[PDB]
Amino acid sequence: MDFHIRKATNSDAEAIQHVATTSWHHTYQDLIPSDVQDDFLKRFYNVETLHNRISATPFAVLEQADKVIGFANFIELEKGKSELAAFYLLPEVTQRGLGTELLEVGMTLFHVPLPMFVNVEKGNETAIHFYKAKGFVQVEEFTEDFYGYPLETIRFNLNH
Amino acid sequence: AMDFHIRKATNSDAEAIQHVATTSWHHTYQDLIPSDVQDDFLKRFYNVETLHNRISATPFAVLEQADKVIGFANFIELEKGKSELAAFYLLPEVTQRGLGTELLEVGMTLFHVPLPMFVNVEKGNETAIHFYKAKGFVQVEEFTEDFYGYPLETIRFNLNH
Repeated sequence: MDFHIRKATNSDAEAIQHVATTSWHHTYQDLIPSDVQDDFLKRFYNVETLHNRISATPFAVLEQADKVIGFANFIELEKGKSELAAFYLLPEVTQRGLGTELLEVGMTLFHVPLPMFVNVEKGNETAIHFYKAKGFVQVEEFTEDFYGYPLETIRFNLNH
Repeated sequence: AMDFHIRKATNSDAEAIQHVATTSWHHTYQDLIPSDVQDDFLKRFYNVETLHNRISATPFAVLEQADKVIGFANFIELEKGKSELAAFYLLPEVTQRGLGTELLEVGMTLFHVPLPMFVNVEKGNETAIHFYKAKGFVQVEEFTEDFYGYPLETIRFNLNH
């Protein structure tokens, strides 16, 4: 089936909320209590906050069958460096080369500078594998206090 | 008066943030806590490596003027759509100029920080207390912190407008 990657608009807020919520509930199921996940999702992925985020910094969406199935948020950090601030696919659309397209095409659309950094929860083996497969390399590792919970995080960069 | 910027912290800012925290601590806690004890806290939470991690993982804003970081704020999540101002420091030299108001308000914008936001303040820090009350913060709790065996009378405030 054909897919398209495109710049996001404010209208995409509900779809982005859904992708993030579905992905969180699936990936964090053994890593973070549900009530904490939902608190974060309600705080950062409510529609109002998403309008502000989408307006402030570049989001790309992956769409297929007229449905947004993935999204990426790129943020410029300082001269010549950027952060992959958010990157999610629905679990149903993984392992099909689409994450690679979202990343590479999103970076083109927004002329994203390299190095680009990403924080990844150390427990998300699927995400760790993906970033390593795309050529990301570890720079730092630390434990985040996330709602009072330890979240072990690996920070990677991509520079080619 | 001069131009100033409020912006997100970067890893490079770690040394300057350490300096602001250290200068502010030594000034405001001078009659309360010995400096060697203050310095142990600063070593634990404001060493450069820990700051790199905190800057990567959590909302950190800096106030910059004449090319120097002169203040910073760190905002952390609480449950139920609440926030905490986990750190809010200005150099003693840049207080009373309207700059803390900007750091707080613009810092909140940059990171989409929701109200209510809570902050803990030492009871005898008349300057900080006046600042929070002036911005419309309201006391909601009172407690004594054990700080390396020293009592620190603390007032907890929040802002919700």
